[PDB]
Amino acid sequence: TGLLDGKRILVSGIITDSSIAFHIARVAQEQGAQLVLTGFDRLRLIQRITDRLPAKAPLLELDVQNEEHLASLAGRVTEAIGAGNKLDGVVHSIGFMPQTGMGINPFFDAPYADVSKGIHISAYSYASMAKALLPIMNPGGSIVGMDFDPSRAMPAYNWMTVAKSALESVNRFVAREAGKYGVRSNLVAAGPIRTLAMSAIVGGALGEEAGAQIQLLEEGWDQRAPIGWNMKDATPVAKTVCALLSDWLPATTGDIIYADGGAHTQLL
Amino acid sequence: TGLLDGKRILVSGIITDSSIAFHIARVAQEQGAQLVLTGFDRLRLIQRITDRLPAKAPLLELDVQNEEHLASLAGRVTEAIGAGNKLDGVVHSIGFMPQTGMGINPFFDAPYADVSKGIHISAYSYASMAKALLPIMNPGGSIVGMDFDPSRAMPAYNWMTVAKSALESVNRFVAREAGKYGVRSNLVAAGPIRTLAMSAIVGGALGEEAGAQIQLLEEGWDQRAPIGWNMKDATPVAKTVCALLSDWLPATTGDIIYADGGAHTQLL
Amino acid sequence: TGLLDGKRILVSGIITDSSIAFHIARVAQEQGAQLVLTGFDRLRLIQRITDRLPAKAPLLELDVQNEEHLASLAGRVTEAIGAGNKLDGVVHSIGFMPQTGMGINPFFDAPYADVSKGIHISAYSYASMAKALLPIMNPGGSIVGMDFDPSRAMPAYNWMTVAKSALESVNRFVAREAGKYGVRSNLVAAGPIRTLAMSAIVGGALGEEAGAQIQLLEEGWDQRAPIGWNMKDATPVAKTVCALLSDWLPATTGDIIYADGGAHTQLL
Amino acid sequence: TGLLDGKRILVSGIITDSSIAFHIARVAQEQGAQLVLTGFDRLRLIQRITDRLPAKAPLLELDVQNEEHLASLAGRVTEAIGAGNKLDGVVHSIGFMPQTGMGINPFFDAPYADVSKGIHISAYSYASMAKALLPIMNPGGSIVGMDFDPSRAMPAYNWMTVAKSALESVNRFVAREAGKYGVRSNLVAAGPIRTLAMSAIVGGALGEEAGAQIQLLEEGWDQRAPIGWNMKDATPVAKTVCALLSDWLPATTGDIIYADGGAHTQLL
Ligand SMILES: NC(=O)c1ccc[n+]([C@@H]2O[C@H](COP(=O)([O-])OP(=O)(O)OC[C@H]3O[C@@H](n4cnc5c(N)ncnc54)[C@H](O)[C@@H]3O)[C@@H](O)[C@H]2O)c1
Ligand SMILES: NC(=O)c1ccc[n+]([C@@H]2O[C@H](COP(=O)([O-])OP(=O)(O)OC[C@H]3O[C@@H](n4cnc5c(N)ncnc54)[C@H](O)[C@@H]3O)[C@@H](O)[C@H]2O)c1
Ligand SMILES: NC(=O)c1ccc[n+]([C@@H]2O[C@H](COP(=O)([O-])OP(=O)(O)OC[C@H]3O[C@@H](n4cnc5c(N)ncnc54)[C@H](O)[C@@H]3O)[C@@H](O)[C@H]2O)c1
Ligand SMILES: NC(=O)c1ccc[n+]([C@@H]2O[C@H](COP(=O)([O-])OP(=O)(O)OC[C@H]3O[C@@H](n4cnc5c(N)ncnc54)[C@H](O)[C@@H]3O)[C@@H](O)[C@H]2O)c1
Ligand SMILES: Oc1cc(CCc2ccccc2)ccc1Oc1ccc(Cl)cc1Cl
Ligand SMILES: Oc1cc(CCc2ccccc2)ccc1Oc1ccc(Cl)cc1Cl
Ligand SMILES: Oc1cc(CCc2ccccc2)ccc1Oc1ccc(Cl)cc1Cl
Ligand SMILES: Oc1cc(CCc2ccccc2)ccc1Oc1ccc(Cl)cc1Cl
Repeated sequence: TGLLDGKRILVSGIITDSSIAFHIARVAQEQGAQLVLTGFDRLRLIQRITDRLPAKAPLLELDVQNEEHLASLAGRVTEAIGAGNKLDGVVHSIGFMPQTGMGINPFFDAPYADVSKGIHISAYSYASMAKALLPIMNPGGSIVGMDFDPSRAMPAYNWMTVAKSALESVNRFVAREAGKYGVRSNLVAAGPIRTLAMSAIVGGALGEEAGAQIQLLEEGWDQRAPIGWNMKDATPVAKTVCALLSDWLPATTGDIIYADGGAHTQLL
Repeated sequence: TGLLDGKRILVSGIITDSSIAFHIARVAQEQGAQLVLTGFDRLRLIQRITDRLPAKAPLLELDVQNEEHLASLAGRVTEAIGAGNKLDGVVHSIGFMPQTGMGINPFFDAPYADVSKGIHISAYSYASMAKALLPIMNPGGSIVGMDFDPSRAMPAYNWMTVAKSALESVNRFVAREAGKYGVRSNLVAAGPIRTLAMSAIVGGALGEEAGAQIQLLEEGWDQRAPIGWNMKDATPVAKTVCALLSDWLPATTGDIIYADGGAHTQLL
Repeated sequence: TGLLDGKRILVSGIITDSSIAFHIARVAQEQGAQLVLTGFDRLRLIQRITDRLPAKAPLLELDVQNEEHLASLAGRVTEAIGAGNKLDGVVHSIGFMPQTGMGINPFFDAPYADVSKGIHISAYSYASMAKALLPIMNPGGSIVGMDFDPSRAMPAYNWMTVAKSALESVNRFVAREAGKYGVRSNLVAAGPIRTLAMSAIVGGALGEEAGAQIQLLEEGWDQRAPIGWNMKDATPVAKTVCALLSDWLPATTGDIIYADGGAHTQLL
Repeated sequence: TGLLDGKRILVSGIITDSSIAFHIARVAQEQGAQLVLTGFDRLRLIQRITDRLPAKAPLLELDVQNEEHLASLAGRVTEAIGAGNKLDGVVHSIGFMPQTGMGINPFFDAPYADVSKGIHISAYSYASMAKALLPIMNPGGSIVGMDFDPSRAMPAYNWMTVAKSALESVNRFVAREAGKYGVRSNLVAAGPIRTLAMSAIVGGALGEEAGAQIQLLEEGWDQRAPIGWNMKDATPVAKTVCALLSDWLPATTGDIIYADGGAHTQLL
């Protein structure tokens, strides 16, 4: 077997060993994939964690907010996999919001300067990444970002909701350019996963109206999800991501696949 | 490899060699699957066509409108794969509408007796099939019906649109019962495929406001679909179906996957 | 003032004094409207209740399941408002499901014969009514059915969910024919109202997993609804219906307006 | 009559005599409303145009991008309508995008600095405006922004699509705070209107793949809209806005009303 068998996917956004990107990559390799990898500020950290995957694989420094890594990235990657070689898949799995736009901080008190920031990171960078990586992808390719149903408002998620909505729209336009290169572009709207990022929020709000309202929300997934949802286990979202990087969903783009155990399709 | 490797899926709804069910099954076997198969009125016909797949495989007589085939079907199937054996996947891919509810016949002139009929067939039978087949499916299973975005009205499709809307809703409830058995239930909303059924409509309307309005509609997919759509080629929808019968979308149910090349996500 | 000022709307589906149709009609008249009215089996009953509105107004016998009332209805109505006169609005607000397709009865055990029945009533009859009433409506008209978001599955509602999904689709096609006559056609997706019908379900299920699961559901609206929801008070849904029968939403059709206090737009 | 009868709505975003805000205000006054009004850079211009409405009414200077007009606005407005007085409605109808994020300029070449800009204006400012205006609104109030279905990607609209998606999400959260004050918050998703802004795009792209692709798009509305769409006539969108500022849609918030003649509900 080998779903991603001798395919070449740069997975981005790893920063610990239950980061979503991570279990994507793990499952990716269990699966013949052959990965490049990007990381943010503390490379050495990421670097340390990456060292834990089945097989070894290159890591390059990507601060989505500055165009020299943007401008160089396809050079570097082709360096990483050898000139006369092309990307088969790309995994966007970054995302970020100033503490002031989330959890308990009131919605109206987040200042555009910080909103601008996490949009920049969570939404726009899906496009910048696609701009730079597409010139080196093969026909039949696949780009995949990570999504959280921004479709209906909920507590705490606040402005990130707003930036995931932007995301969904950007993904749509990305799929128009992706089309020219023969390339698919989609998001996976994951149910909640226990993650560095998940606990930045769940932590940075603790004892207010929050270690609660969001608590309900949480149990709200497993209750609603006909086949259940286990926030502890990332692999189902990673398999879902793999499915889109594969060739087995050839006819789908500009689109969102919901890996949340059916929750979003259920009212209770 | 072998995406459906030694899995056991009853595929229903085959009636020619570019029926959707067919290319599902083909790709299914190319893929270790091991199929039972059901057919409607002219079994001998279907029987004749089936004979053209990679590997041999059992066919049983299923008129979704009568409960003795419903009542017997799990017996028969377990006969077909051997007592102490269970279904891994089920493919609903039947659907039907009295000529009077479609193409050029005015919308208001279709009588409930005929509407009742094709709903019965197109929508409800997704449930009856799930009722009878679930008691013999394994944890980790997957049911998959076939869908055509009924989300927004269009010309000709008329009442079938209405029955696909019912379908989407039924699929949702099916996924609640499926959940108890560890089972996934989803639809693939295909873009248009050139099919016996497609030409029953496109034929039964020809030269009126129709060999046209629906003509536009048709080219409306390839125009809109960022990675294009080729109505001649069923396999992408079959691969998509396979992906859902696989284990690679573990965390998705009560849901619709759009195999239409991105069209539904695009306005033009 | 007089939002529906000297307009002529046949409101159907009244059967008590907190039926939805009722408060539509009340508010309709408070509002210059001038109503015809239809009723189902016990006319004398409805007849008794109707007698409680601001102004007097004609009532005709409409069993949506038989075409002689269908075939005669525009005659009768024009009789009711005087030849050389035309309908300005129509309010469909009927709907019905055999006890066996709802509350606690398992989903898989409802037989198509009963499903067929309540679809027939809940969904198709929106079309039959539009067929017969449109030939006598004025340009600028407005048809309005009643809807309950069938968009996402929930407990108890079972097959009615399925028939509201059909409804939404039918409304879409109705708006295509409505268009020819200058006529708008839309639904109002109400939040839950305490009603004869609401208690047929809530009653016919009482003490099982139901006086509960649906109980949650209920409080689920007021919790989710940013401006709150009071299941005791029909008038907000009636005002919403009036707004669509008015001229103040001129540019909207094939569409659903959510009168549920924002609930459907909120996750919690 | 007088739908907005002795109500007090600040309408923003006027800049000519077929600006959307304008016909909102016109219809608003035809309707007893009593308006304050805000304008952007050339006040004198707006000032000149405003002078053309039925009744006279105050205008204040609002550059949504600087918090001294934000910080002062409720002072000024209460000055404008007299201390011990409160807003009944608010109309957000601003929106803006750097030429580089739209029409023919490729999607990937728009730089975050300009995206940030028009989001800031088109989306975020719905919140800042709600922050400052809500402390002076009455229970029963109504805020209304302007929307263009960002739901599905299309040509030219490019990043504005992205900012309308943000908008929809922000509106959802706004309706949560609005709820506390008894206040409704919604958008009207208009079909296309011939407007200063519409021609900034249609003009700034002319003879490329655009005076065309967008041309189709345009005729795409009237074709699809069962009751038709006339891009020349703003009033139907203004009436729709009025309906939401009224009291006749009491039970709807966090929501979008489509004034596009049914187009969005139709495929063709
Ligand atoms: N965990 C969940 O329940 C959940 C659910 C749905 C979607 N998501 C999304 O999945 C994605 C991954 O998040 P996660 O849960 O794995 O969080 P995580 O903390 O594991 O990952 C966040 C990643 O974003 C990177 N990042 C932040 N700013 C960056 C920048 N300037 N440039 C490059 N990288 C940057 C971080 O370094 C880190 O690798 C995000 O888009 C998130 O919104 C998470
Ligand atoms: N071809 C397309 O573009 C298209 C697009 C989306 C969805 N679909 C859906 O896919 C499914 C398959 O259709 P297709 O295009 O392959 O058509 P097809 O003619 O190939 O298949 C129709 C099948 O339904 C069966 N059938 C009819 N009545 C039956 C009954 N009473 N009991 C059991 N089987 C019965 C027929 O015998 C036949 O096998 C249908 O649900 C259709 O609505 C088709
Ligand atoms: N109450 C709610 O929370 C709720 C919410 C959303 C939508 N609805 C919908 O509103 C509509 C009205 O229901 P309601 O709550 O006022 O219930 P109700 O009991 O007040 O009204 C039901 C009406 O349907 C009529 N009816 C049944 N079969 C008929 C037939 N064969 N021909 C003609 N009329 C027939 C009944 O006689 C009765 O007047 C229904 O479509 C229902 O689905 C109700
Ligand atoms: N015309 C259409 O077909 C269409 C369709 C749907 C939605 N809309 C939306 O309707 C709204 C109004 O646009 P329109 O067609 O009337 O365009 P318009 O040119 O008439 O209005 C644009 C307004 O935005 C104001 N504006 C720009 N930057 C501002 C800022 N910094 N602060 C305050 N005001 C600022 C302008 O001064 C002007 O009054 C926009 O949100 C637009 O996106 C337009
Ligand atoms: O988009 C995300 C979504 C979740 C789960 C969403 C959630 C579910 C239930 C309650 C609260 C939040 C966690 C982390 C996510 O990513 C974030 C959040 C905040 C920051 Cl600063 C960065 C990233 Cl990646
Ligand atoms: O659901 C279907 C959908 C299509 C393609 C839909 C379509 C696309 C473009 C123009 C017209 C129809 C073809 C066949 C379909 O199935 C049918 C249609 C009619 C009948 Cl009688 C039976 C079946 Cl299975
Ligand atoms: O469509 C409806 C919707 C409701 C409220 C929906 C609901 C909300 C919360 C819990 C359960 C049901 C009540 C009645 C409705 O109409 C019905 C239901 C059953 C029958 Cl037999 C007839 C009618 Cl009109
Ligand atoms: O959101 C809008 C939407 C339209 C109509 C949308 C459209 C329809 C058909 C073809 C192209 C664009 C016009 C103007 C709109 O507002 C804009 C656009 C650009 C700028 Cl710079 C400012 C504003 Cl308010």
